[PDB]
Amino acid sequence: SGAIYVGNYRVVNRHLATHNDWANLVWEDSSRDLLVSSTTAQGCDTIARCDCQTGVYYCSSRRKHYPVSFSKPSLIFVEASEYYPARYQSHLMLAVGHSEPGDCGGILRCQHGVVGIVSTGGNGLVGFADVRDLLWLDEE
Ligand SMILES: CCNC(=O)c1cccc(NC(=O)N2CCC[C@H](C(N)=O)C2)c1
Ligand SMILES: [Zn+2]
Repeated sequence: SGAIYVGNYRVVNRHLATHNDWANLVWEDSSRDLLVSSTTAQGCDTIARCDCQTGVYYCSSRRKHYPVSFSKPSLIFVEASEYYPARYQSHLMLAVGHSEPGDCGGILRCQHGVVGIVSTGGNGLVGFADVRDLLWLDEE
């Protein structure tokens, strides 16, 4: 679990969105595994606007933050799960790191701010849904 709290937005994995998120919906995209809802309180996270390929992510199944090198956002085949059929997910970045299904939502960050959230993983792989192209998260 986990979310990004930037301005009056809450960014979560679409597959973990709550009823309150759907009832306060701003934007969602199944192909990216992202959903954004509106918040009453202002958040403290800031979004990175850069092309970093190194950063640090939070892994809840280890209670640890790990440094990682990650691929550029791209269209990656993701195996079938209880949340989606096997399909191509867009704007996904892969890295070597520990992950389990419940680690989705953990933040990936670089020197410029939040880069994305954990969205997939494998045997020693972790994948992150990028948010750096979502420029509207910085305003309204
Ligand atoms: C080969 C064994 N797999 C793992 O150890 C493992 C390790 C970490 C995660 C996963 N599951 C995973 O990526 N998703 C489940 C939730 C929905 C995600 C999506 N965005 O479509 C995809 C499997
Ligand atoms: Zn950066």
